[PDB]
Amino acid sequence: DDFDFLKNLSLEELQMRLKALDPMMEREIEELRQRYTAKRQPILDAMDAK
Amino acid sequence: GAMDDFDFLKNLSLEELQMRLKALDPMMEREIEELRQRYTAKRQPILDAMDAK
Repeated sequence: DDFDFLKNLSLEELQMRLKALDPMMEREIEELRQRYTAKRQPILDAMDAK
Repeated sequence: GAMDDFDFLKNLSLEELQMRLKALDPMMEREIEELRQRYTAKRQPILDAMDAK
């Protein structure tokens, strides 16, 4: 925040910026899921290895 | 890394491995919830700018 800059921008530009946050968030969420896949697989494998 | 992690896990009991497994998803979801809140905050100055026109 950042408002002091954003307030000077057109509505179209603000619309574009707000929209850009969605795929950005989704990328972060996917990376998080992938991080947990890396934790989950070896636990499952360890269980199946006994 | 991955090899050291598997080496560690293979020495745990089945009971502790199952506990660790079931703990993963709730933990993941906590992190995702916190993430979504952070983005709510990121949107706010843009939302306010739109509304200050």
